[PDB]
Amino acid sequence: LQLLRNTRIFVSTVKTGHNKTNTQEILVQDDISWGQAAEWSFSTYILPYKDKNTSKQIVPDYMLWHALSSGRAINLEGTTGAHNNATNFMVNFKDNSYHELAMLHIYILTDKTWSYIDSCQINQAEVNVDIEDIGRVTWSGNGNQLIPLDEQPFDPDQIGIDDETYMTIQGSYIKNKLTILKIKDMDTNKSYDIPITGGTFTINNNITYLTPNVMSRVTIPIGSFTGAFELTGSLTAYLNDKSLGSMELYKDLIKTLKVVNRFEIALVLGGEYDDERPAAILVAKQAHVNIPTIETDDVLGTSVEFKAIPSDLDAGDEGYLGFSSKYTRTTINNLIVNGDGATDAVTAITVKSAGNVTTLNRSATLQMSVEVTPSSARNKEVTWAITAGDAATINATGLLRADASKTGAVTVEATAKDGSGVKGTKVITVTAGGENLYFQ
Amino acid sequence: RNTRIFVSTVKTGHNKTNTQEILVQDDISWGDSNSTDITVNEAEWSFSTYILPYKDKNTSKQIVPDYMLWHALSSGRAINLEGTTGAHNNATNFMVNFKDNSYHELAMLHIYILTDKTWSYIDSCQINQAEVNVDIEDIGRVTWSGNGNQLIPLDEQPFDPDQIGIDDETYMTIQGSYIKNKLTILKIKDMDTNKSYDIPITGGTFTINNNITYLTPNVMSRVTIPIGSFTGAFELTGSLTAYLNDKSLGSMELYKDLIKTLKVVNRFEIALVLGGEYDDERPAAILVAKQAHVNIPTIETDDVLGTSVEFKAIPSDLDAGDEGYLGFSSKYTRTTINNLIVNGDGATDAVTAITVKSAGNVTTLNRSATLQMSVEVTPSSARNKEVTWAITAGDAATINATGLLRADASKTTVEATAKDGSGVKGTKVITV
Ligand SMILES: [Cl-]
Ligand SMILES: [Cl-]
Ligand SMILES: [Cl-]
Ligand SMILES: [Cl-]
Ligand SMILES: [Cl-]
Repeated sequence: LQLLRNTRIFVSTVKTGHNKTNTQEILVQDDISWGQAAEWSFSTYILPYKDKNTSKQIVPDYMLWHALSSGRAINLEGTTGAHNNATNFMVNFKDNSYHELAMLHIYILTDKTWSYIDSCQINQAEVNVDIEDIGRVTWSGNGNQLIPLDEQPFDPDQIGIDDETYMTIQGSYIKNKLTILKIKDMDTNKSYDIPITGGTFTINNNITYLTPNVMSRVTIPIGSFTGAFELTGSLTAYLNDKSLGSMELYKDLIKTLKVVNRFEIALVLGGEYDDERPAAILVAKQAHVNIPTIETDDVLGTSVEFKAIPSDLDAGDEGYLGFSSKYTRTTINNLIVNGDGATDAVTAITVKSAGNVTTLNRSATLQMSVEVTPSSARNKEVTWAITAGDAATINATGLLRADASKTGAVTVEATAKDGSGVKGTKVITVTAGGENLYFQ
Repeated sequence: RNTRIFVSTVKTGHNKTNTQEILVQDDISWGDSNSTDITVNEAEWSFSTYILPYKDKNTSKQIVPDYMLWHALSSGRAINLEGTTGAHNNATNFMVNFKDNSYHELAMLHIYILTDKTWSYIDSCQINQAEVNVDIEDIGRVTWSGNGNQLIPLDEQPFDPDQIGIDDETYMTIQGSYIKNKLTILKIKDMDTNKSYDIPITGGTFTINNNITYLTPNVMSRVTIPIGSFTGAFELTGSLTAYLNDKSLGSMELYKDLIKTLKVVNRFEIALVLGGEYDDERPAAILVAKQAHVNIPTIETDDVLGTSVEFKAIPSDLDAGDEGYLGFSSKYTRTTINNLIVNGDGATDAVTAITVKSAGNVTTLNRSATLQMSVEVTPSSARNKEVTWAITAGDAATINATGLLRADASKTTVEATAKDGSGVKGTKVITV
């Protein structure tokens, strides 16, 4: 028996001196449970919008995203935890190696009565990717204790969401009923866009609470400790020739999965388009992906299980998130490549030769160069290789040297150094040359 | 929490006939899920259960452990499982129809709540709505929503919950009664053409809504108003997601023919079969709507994500209460599902084949001579074996209401169609 009451939830980093910097209202759904270590749970939606004061992309529950991801104090202008800019609101786990993550106090106003949960830790965020309910997040955690309050700890109307912001938030839902699991083998650069109809992904901190009231002579400086950071997903896809685009894509994906288990993935809630639209993205640069029944095409769709893995034990790079009300294919690609929608990734490389010559005599040298698109790209540097032929070699600085005796076509390849995997090529043919050579 | 919910038609004299335990899935809210509106302006409950059909030990009849909710949703009369309306059953299936729902107030229930050794009850409840889940991974979940007059705490137990409630033997039977086959089929049929299609459903819901309006209480009437609420328009609708392509239906012919029929046909006889249909006895829950409006707008456009299917069941006439009906069983087959669709009961045999006969087996009717035509209807157990008579691809023959056949003036095939509603036909070719 759950009595449904008019409830308002607020989270704070403080117990006194509450203001709009350290406290925020949380727009919880009808499913909200708490009791008594105290345990709590509630849901919200990923609702990205333009903050009026800063003009930056934000979510109305950013303090929860921060507390899930970091042990430091909030700094939206930084590069870790919850952080943002005019292109997107971001979250990363690079600053999560702490016994205790950033502490929150959950204030509950219900039927003119106040209470609060003192000293909370956000253990888990489960994100829904069901096409009919995209971006629902179920938050769960614990608190040291639930305490009734005799009066208002602060003015909820002042501290809470104002009418103007509430209306903006209500129009910020990810409404496009589509999710795409983008999967890329970084060794071959083979990519696939898998439509997702069902499932969830979970960010779990595996927190262990210490049994309180166990008398210690010297106070134990933590009330709990984080466990292994786990970023996983259990999805359902509609995988076949039609859904991927062609029978060759589908056959190539089956071939790839037989020999490749590690991929760079991106789960795009709301899909990706060339015009500015809302989306929430989860990126895992090195994920273990399992699609066992790929060759079985059935009405239940196909199971896709993933486990994001860090590069090193405590790198905190298992994955990261990006949310915006105005994402595009371009800024989603930026997020996937660089970790930020605002940081331009390389999109195209045109290889050029000195004088636009397509031939080169034996023993001569030819300087190659690149025209990298877009010019706003963060890192425009390239690596140089010969991918076809043997009549020339190339320097690390793109100086092509024709062999002194060999002849033939060579394919010069420039590859982006920024993680995009973008390549550009030029064919140069080494020619014999008119030099009057003689037998000595 | 360890909450136990019971529903009853009475406030005293509780027994196993008038009271039953309800196996609620996860809490009963009391604020919730589209309940009643309140007229003459100057409370809501909600919980979920599963459709769990099983054989009752005492009667050997098919039943569900929440039959009193199905009865209260569908009827204003007292419960009578041996009847033909509301919640009713037999050895083949548990059924629900809406033929006895033309009442201001439907059958009242009292919801008793035992939670942490503390009792309370919601006095005088109306079931406004039942929303049934057709998601392949959670088939047959029902979300019930309604209103009551007030929630009242109780100082002592109103009855012994262990005697009134579900016993260990029945509980175990119920726990093995889930519709486990992850498949749903929306069977649609154009009754004019007899063209039928089995559309696989992967998601959605159907809703049975009573549109109840509660009267604002504590309103001074000189003569007491004898109702506290009134039912509105009975609405049976669904919003589904179908897997509709060349391979899902069975062939590209079927898919192309379904697109054709939808462009010119809006009204169909539909059956939503939760759990699928097979030739061996298996559990299933079926919703039938004999006169439904069906809309699949993106049938062509959609290729492989999912196709929206919206339907609205419509009665045959005013106050008929025949918008649709339900049938549940732990042992349904395609044969007894077909009986439910045709006759409203899995136990009532529908016609499956008709062989057209003559006086003997004579085909030599040459000119202006009378010949009595007859039928051999299969199965012999069919309830209604009556047939209508017509002339299909006929040159100069005449047919009456009975089986009499004659061709006048030496001018130079006969078809029997079941009255039953099955649409089964049989023919015979005559010489002339
Ligand atoms: Cl800090
Ligand atoms: Cl972090
Ligand atoms: Cl936390
Ligand atoms: Cl040249
Ligand atoms: Cl030369």
